[PDB]
Formats: sequence, structure tokens, C-alpha cells
Amino acid sequence: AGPEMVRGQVFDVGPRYTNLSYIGEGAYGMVCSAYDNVNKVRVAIKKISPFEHQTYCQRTLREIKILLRFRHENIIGINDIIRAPTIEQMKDVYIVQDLMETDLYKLLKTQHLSNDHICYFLYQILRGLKYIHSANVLHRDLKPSNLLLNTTCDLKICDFGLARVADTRWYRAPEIMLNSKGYTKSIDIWSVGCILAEMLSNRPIFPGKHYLDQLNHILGILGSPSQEDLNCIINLKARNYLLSLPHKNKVPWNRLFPNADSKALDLLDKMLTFNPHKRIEVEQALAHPYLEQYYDPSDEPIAEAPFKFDMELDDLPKEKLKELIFEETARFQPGY
Ligand SMILES: Cn1nccc1Nc1nccc(-c2ccn([C@H](CO)c3ccc(Cl)c(F)c3)c(=O)c2)n1
Repeated sequence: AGPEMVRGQVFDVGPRYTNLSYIGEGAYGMVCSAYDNVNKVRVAIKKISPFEHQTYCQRTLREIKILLRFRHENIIGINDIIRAPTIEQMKDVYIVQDLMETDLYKLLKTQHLSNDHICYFLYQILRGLKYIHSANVLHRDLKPSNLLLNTTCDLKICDFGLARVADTRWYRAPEIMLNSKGYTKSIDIWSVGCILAEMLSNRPIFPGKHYLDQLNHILGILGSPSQEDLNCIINLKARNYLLSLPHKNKVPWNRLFPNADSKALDLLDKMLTFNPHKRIEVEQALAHPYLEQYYDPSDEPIAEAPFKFDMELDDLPKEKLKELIFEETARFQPGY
């Protein structure tokens, strides 16, 4: 027969995985669904081709190590990994995962959510995030397309390529745009607030077309930052820009979302706080009155131990990273 092919991309995952169907693609990979002839279900398969770039190698290794370590209902797992039998021949890595029927990006393009579903999705996002943060990990790229949903409204967070151990513009915290890397766990909470806003209105709350436009969108709702807000390490260009702007008035949340649950808007206000030091943390968010019908501290697992990378990944040449990826994936090879 041959390896199957999808949109030009070779998908060399047979014979176990067949009947491929395109799901989507990114800068250095493609995601398809496939039929698994061992477990007799359809699965997701992400083809990644990262080896020409140190950055892409980092992401690939980080996602693999983190997802194989993590164990939580609201976090996607890895069931299988396919790659070449020799490192010389390995140009692609195929990561096999439970197939989810859709993502929140797609869902919000087509469906108006009930307040009860918004509440339940938010709960699951934060429940998963509680586990991530308890492992001392930052996800750093939370957004609707990284929130997977199955047929019965189960939610799983995916794509941990940008994850980092502590110590997409539209969903990026202010600190990110103010700092050349100077931020914390709170950046994830900002992203979740953006996602909550988007679930309330079916449109991105801060859809900036570029960096400056993103800052202007944020201040367009929060208003000009205070002195306290600007009492931090900030990029000089960004600080000067902000100081050059006209005054902007704060827009009350109930004016932007006139039909939203008042409790939902109270939580939204605490997540979309400019100053990350005054921004609500994940446990406090779970305990917020908006989530009272789902909050269950007896059933919200945390990680057994903090997550730790054994090597300074940023320092490693991409060739060493490829060797680590070969090693991490060896356990899925026959005869291991
Ligand atoms: C049917 N459908 N529609 C949307 C999602 C799904 N189902 C599904 N099921 C399991 C896993 C995944 C899935 C998707 C996207 N991603 C990231 C999203 O950022 C991703 C990284 C790299 C590249 Cl190249 C990519 F295209 C997507 C995952 O990691 C994992 N999706």
C-alpha cells in the first residue's frame, strides 16, 4: 500500500493507525485523527518535525516529558509515540493521544453556551490548572484552541510545548508585554480570564492586531494603569509608550457583558487584574462563589511531587536535544 498521506504531509504511522482524517496544523506539525486497530477506537496523532530548530526541539521534549509525567482527568495524556528506528533517520515524531471531538475555539465559533456550561468548563480548566500549578509548572499558552472537549463536555488542557518550571498575543498577560521575560503562574490566570470573557460573548475580549494594539485593547477596558500598576520592572519602550497615551477610562464589566451572571463577572474582574500581584490565584478562583455548584476540594487532585527538568534545556544544542528526544521515546519501541 504505502504510508498514508494527508495534505502533502507524509503520515507514516501504519499499520496500527489508519483511516487518517485532518484536524489541523501549525508551524512545524500537523494533527490528524486515525483508527487504532489494536484498541479499536479513533485516536489523535500529532506529527511534529522540530529538529532544525533548537526552540522546536525544546518544546517537543518538554511536552513529552511533562505529559508522560502528569496524570489528571483535565490534562491530555500520551498513549504512544512513533519515530524512526535510528536517530539518523528520525525527522518526525508522532505523538498519539485520546481523540477529543472538538476544541473550545471551534465550539465558540458555532455555539452559544449556557451559563451552566460556561461555569462547568471554567471549573474544569481551573481544576486542571490547579494540578499544573501544584507541580510548579506554568502552561504559558492557554487559549481556546488548547482546550479540548469530548462529546459529553469533558475538558482537557493540551499542548504543553511552552510549559516551564517556576522559579498568542490575545491571551497574553500584561506582564508579558511589559517584561522581556519577567513573570509568574499568574500569567496563566490572565489567560483563563480571557477565555472566560470569550465564553461569555463568543468573541475575544482583547483581539489586538499587534503588540501596541494589544496594550491599547487592554487599557481600553481596564483603563489607564495606576502608579502601583507601573511599580514593576517594565520595558522602557513600553513604559514610555504608556506614559505617552491619553487617559483611558475603566469600562465596568457589566457594561461589556450586560447579560452575564454577576458572580461570573466578579471572578472575571479578579482574573483580569493588571497587577499580577493582585490577581486571583487558582485555588481562590476554584473557591469563588461562581463555581460553588462544582467546587469539590475533596476531588481536585494535586501533583505528587514538583516537576523538575534534569538538564538546562535552554543551553542544549538542538543535536543534543534530538538525542534526548530519541531516548525519551525509546520506551514505545518494540523490543525495548
Ligand atoms: C477533533 N479535534 N478538533 C480540535 C481538536 C480535536 N481533537 C484533538 N484530540 C486530541 C488532541 C488534539 C490536539 C489538538 C491540537 N494540539 C495543539 C494545539 O495547539 C497542536 C500542536 C501542534 C500542532 Cl502542529 C497543531 F496543529 C496543534 C494538540 O496538542 C492536541 N486534538
